[PDB]
Parts: sequence; structure tokens; C-alpha cells
Amino acid sequence: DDHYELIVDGRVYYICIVCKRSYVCLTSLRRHFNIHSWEKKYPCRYCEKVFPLAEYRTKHEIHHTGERRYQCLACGKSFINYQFMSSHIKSVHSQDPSGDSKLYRLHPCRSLQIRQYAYLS
DNA sequence: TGCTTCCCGCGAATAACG
DNA sequence: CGTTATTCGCGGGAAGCA
Ligand SMILES: [Cl-]
Ligand SMILES: [Zn+2]
Ligand SMILES: [Zn+2]
Ligand SMILES: [Zn+2]
Repeated sequence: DDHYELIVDGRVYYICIVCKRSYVCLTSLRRHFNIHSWEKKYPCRYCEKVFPLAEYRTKHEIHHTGERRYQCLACGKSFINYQFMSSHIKSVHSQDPSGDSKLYRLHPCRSLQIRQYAYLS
């Protein structure tokens, strides 16, 4: 088909037949394989760009609307994505958002319609 | 070398299935 | 519907880029 399996320590891995990338979950291998097959297109609704993963397109479109969902809870500045927020917090506040404390807020996406995680409230 | 986008395990929201 | 299968958002590290 589109993958084969490898088993080490009863550990199951799924191997893409084209690039031979490894995945713990088959849904991940299938998500990745569209990159090769393009059986599904994810077109930007704001311009003409096409993406092989839905999440790639979503990040892209958020870039179109200018919405800033990531907010530093130390000083209030907002950022378009995780990386800007994290960079800001590390440089300006000398802290790490992947540590123990909660240092940023991710607001619900409001500038466009995507699935909404209830915990973002 | 610092933005910028990619990657993939994990699991919540939702669609497809009786 | 209730249930299972599927989709895809998210973190945060990695890979790409000029
Ligand atoms: Cl905003
Ligand atoms: Zn592959
Ligand atoms: Zn676009
Ligand atoms: Zn701040």
C-alpha cells in the first residue's frame, strides 16, 4: 500500500514507502503522505497558495488576518504565533514558556473559523 | 544567526456510521 | 441520535532560509 511496518522491542513503527520516514502513529504517516501524493489539496481562502497539510494552511491564513492570539502575561504584548511569543518572553523577561509556570495566554481564534478548543477559556 | 516554516505525538472536536 | 473513525490544532524543537 503506502507504508510498511517495523517492530523493535514490540515497538511498532510505520515506515513511509517513499522517503522511509518513521512514525509512531499511522494517522501521522497518512498526514505526512499527502505531501507525496497530493490526493488532498488545502488551498488558502485568501490567496492562491495550496498546502499539503490542513495545519499549514491554517497558520498561513492566520498570517493573512493579522490576528495576534499569543499574549505575554508579564507585560501584555500580543504575538501572531508561538515562536514570536517565546522569543519575546525569553529575551525580554528571561523566562521559558516550556518550563513550570504559565507565562502566556493563547486566545481563541476569532479572525477566522477553525475548530475551537474549549480549554481556551 | 535570527527569523520563518516545517514537523509529529498527542488528544480534543467533529464527521461518518449504523 | 450514541458510537467509532477521522480530522487537525497545539507545543515546542528542528530544519530551512537569506
Ligand atoms: Cl488580535
Ligand atoms: Zn514520506
Ligand atoms: Zn494565502
Ligand atoms: Zn512580555
